[PDB]
Amino acid sequence: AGLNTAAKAKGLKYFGSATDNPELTDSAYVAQLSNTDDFGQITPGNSMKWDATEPSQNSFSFANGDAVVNLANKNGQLMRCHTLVWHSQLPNWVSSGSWTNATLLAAMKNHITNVVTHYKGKCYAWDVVNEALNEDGTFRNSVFYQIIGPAYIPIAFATAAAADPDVKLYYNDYNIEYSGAKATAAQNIVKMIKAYGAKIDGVGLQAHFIVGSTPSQSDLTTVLKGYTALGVEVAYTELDIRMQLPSTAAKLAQQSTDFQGVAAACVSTTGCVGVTIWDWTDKYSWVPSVFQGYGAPLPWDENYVKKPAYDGLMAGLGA
Ligand SMILES: O[C@@H]1[C@@H](O)[C@H](O[C@@H]2CO[C@@H](O)[C@H](O)[C@H]2O)OC[C@H]1O
Ligand SMILES: *[C@@H]1O[C@H](CO)[C@@H](O)[C@H](O)[C@H]1NC(C)=O
Repeated sequence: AGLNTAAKAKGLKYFGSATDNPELTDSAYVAQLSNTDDFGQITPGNSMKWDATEPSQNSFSFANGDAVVNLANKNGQLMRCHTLVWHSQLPNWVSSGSWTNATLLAAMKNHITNVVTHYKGKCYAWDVVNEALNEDGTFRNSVFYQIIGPAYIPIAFATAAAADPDVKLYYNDYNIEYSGAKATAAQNIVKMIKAYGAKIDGVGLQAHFIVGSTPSQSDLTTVLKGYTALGVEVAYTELDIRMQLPSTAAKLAQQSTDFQGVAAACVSTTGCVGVTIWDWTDKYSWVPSVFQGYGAPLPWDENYVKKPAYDGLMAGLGA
């Protein structure tokens, strides 16, 4: 019947979508987001981030986060919860602080504990640390890395696990889906967390790809199995395949095969629990405001009509 039914028929836990609170007032949007044939899982695109949930130190704010959880709960959809520690979308107080390791650690741990405890039992997974790597595999020079060093990462995992020992804890990043230094460095994060003694359950592969320049099914698969070999699960967490505009029939058809390989790479890897697309309609994609001249990235168009990429996805899922 749809993406999520197809996914689950192959053994995946879900096919799902991100959304954002402003979109939840659009009734046609909400009807299709709530269609469990297509979507068994939801991620908040913004309202679980640090700026949203801890706008002043020790002053937490959950209304926007909880409204997306309430929508998933209404529909019987799973949640992925995103994200506890990331260099982007920090409030002023974190980025302007004069910190020591001790003071930043305490603020970081308190942020994780509060937000994880709040959502205890409500999330299938947390993206505990997002985008910790540079493209060469070195560590990104965030405030956390500068002040705390590499240990920020396992400490973040340990703190999340203490607060909610049942939820799957993921490391999430982009450009870790194809073979190369960054992917290798992502395997090394997995290793490092466990060497610390901290828990990590999964690797999140963002999968912000480009039409006609998408990793091949064989390399995607090699890379997924490179993670599952380590004793973790994997998921594609923010899949979108942006095209250089203008849209054409030929680019739509390439987009289909590109999405098809992603689905099929996940099916072919035991331990790939699911795919989430980064929203589901071109109308609300984040792409055009970030990647100038690119757009039309998703399986439905801006009028909420299925594109050929929907059929590519179904085909990759063996449906
Ligand atoms: O802010 C982050 C973006 O920088 C990131 O951009 C990536 C650049 O490399 C490209 O090949 C990837 O496709 C593209 O996503 O995406 C995630 C975002 O948070
Ligand atoms: C910060 O403190 C923790 C111990 O709590 C330690 O693991 C880490 O190396 C420290 N980092 C720095 C840069 O001093």
